[PDB]
Amino acid sequence: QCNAPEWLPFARPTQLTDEFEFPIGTYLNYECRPGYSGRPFSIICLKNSVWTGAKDRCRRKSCRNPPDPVNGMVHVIKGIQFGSQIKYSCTKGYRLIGSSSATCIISGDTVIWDQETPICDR
Repeated sequence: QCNAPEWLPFARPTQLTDEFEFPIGTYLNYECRPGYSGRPFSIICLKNSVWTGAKDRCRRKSCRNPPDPVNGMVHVIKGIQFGSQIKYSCTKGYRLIGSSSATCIISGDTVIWDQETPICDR
């Protein structure tokens, strides 16, 4: 019928584990789990045996880059945003003890980099 709405990283519906397909007018329990802001709501197969709108239900928070490297050199591999990663390179031939590569992840109401603080071995 619905042919399984799809896998949503945001949410792990209770019923979807062994069932996956439902009749029109059926409400599914979706929960936003790993820190996403969104207000969970059921997805109901209302249109064309397709779901009401499971899209962007749970939300990613915008990330930041004002912590800056001491040298002034930081590289944006993926982006500044959530799931993205950056380099903190002070020098080519030096070591950075802590988070050389900061990664922005969801804490729940905000997104932070896993960066402890700028570090330069030199």
